Amino acid sequence: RHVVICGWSESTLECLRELRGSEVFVLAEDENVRKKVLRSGANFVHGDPTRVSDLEKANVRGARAVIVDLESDSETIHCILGIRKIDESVRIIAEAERYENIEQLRMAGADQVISPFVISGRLMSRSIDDGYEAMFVQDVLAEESTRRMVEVPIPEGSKLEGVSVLDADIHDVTGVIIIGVGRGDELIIDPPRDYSFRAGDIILGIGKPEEIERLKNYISA
Amino acid sequence: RHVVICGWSESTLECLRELRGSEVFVLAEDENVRKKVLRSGANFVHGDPTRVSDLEKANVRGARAVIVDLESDSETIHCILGIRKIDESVRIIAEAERYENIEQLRMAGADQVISPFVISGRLMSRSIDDGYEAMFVQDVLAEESTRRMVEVPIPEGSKLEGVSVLDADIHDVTGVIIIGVGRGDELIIDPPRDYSFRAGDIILGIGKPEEIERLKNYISA
Repeated sequence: RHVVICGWSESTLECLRELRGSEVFVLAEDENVRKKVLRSGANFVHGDPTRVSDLEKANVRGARAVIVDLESDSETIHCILGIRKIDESVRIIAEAERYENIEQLRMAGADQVISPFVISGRLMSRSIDDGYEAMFVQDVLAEESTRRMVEVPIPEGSKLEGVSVLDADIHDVTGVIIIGVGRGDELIIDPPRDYSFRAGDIILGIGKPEEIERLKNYISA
Repeated sequence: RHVVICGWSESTLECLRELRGSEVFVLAEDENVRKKVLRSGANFVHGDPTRVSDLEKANVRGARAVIVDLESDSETIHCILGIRKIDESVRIIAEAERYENIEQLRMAGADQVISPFVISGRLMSRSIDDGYEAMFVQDVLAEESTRRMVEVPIPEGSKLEGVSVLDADIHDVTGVIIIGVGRGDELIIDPPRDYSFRAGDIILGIGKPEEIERLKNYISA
């Protein structure tokens, strides 16, 4: 139960924020960050996120998870090869750049890629006539709104346990847009109204925090 | 009716793809790209996307729109200052990095920012326990799926014209998740079931292309 980011980013300052769990460790070369990382509670460790020795000094060993935010795409792969050389077990999340790599990135031992490159390229390609698309993404995702995505754990013998998505009627009862259901690590985006909820599932929906609360209550034991 | 990107990116190769309109012009310093841009039909112009002279040689004048994909964040601002020095009229879309800048970026003359930085940082912060969130984004957005976002123009005196969102019941009829409505450049994410559709509105929803077709047909004149 401890988290490790390795590599600095203009979105670590942000990463580091809503990430205040038991322990957060940061590995970077650029000593310049020293002040910033600490000035946010979390822990700084100075070194090369590709050197094995260093990842170990970064307590990669046993980590709740490890996040790899690096300039180069090859650097990422290396780091990962070095990461699981220590832990065939830790969760790996990596931010990626090229598409051609994503696969390789994963084969290398990565669990989640992210490719915000590929994201932007399309958004803009798509946002020629109107940024309506962009706006949404800009809001739920770029944080410009309070409307956010959520995940909501269906708890042991909830009221919604054993209930069709039609019957559930989450949006009309609560006002959050149900968009997909997680179960045992496969998201079934846009689930059919004949899908029973199984206690242990995870509702991925989108909305505001009343809306989300209301959800939480509705699907409570 | 002509589009101009200025600046190269691993997501221009992708940008350039689904962007094959009347004319696409690309401005960059790195001559290395020459072959690639052309090997995709579009037009290459060699120069500095901050030099006024150059943007003009890049036909920034009169553009259907201009997309600014640049390494530095200051470079972007400059470019934009230089862009509208030629056209207080063109559409500006810019990919951004820092949050602190977004505002300034816009004040500078930008219409849509994009900040895929800030996006990733959160995703991963959020995708510690499960990438369920990430998966979705990875799919509709990172292009890993065929489930995509859409915009759908409500046409003159459609069947849905003058009809409540409740009554519409888009998802149950067509199977696409209605998530927000564009009208005169303000997206009303998650619209209330008491919202009448006004012919000229734009449905922002998410799904597969049958689903989308079906939508198109349903809201046809």
